[PDB]
Amino acid sequence: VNSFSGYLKLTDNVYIKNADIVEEAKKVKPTVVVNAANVYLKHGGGVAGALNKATNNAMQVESDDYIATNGPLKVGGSCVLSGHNLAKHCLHVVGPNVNKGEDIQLLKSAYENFNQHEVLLAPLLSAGIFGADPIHSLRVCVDTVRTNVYLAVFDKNLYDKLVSSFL
Ligand SMILES: Cc1c(C)n(Cc2ccccc2)c2ncnc(N)c12
Ligand SMILES: [Cl-]
Repeated sequence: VNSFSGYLKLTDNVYIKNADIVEEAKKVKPTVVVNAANVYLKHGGGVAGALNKATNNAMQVESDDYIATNGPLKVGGSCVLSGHNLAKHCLHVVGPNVNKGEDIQLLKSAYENFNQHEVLLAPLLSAGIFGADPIHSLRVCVDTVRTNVYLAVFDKNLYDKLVSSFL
């Protein structure tokens, strides 16, 4: 039993809700919140900009030190950093950005990072400003993630389409 509330159950391990991931994280304080990161951990917009804003830019400060030490992530890769005031940990995961021409096949590799954590609060990878089809992202999530994932979908209209079209 965990404290996530109001989710629709899609499969044995995947749950979904129309919610603002920032507000969900502030309420639940999950062990892991997933950020929709880019390889430079520049948290300018989309989910990343919103999460970073909620940390009063502490996420960006920590991320800049991470990059200065380690260099950029790989597309499809991840790193674990602090969750600041939102969660114990933040798993920064880089899905492919279609608006940069990146290979959508890398979306499966991106979701594989979730399997290193027993329970996660997450957005749909590569959705939103990353330009992928969210219906496809949900399909890849369900077919790749085996650990318990709670998906927050900001847009109510999109949430309804994801549920109604879910096979
Ligand atoms: C700011 C923000 C963004 C861009 N997205 C991704 C997204 C948005 C619209 C359609 C699809 C995906 C979020 N997802 C969850 N919570 C959030 N606060 C956000
Ligand atoms: Cl985004």
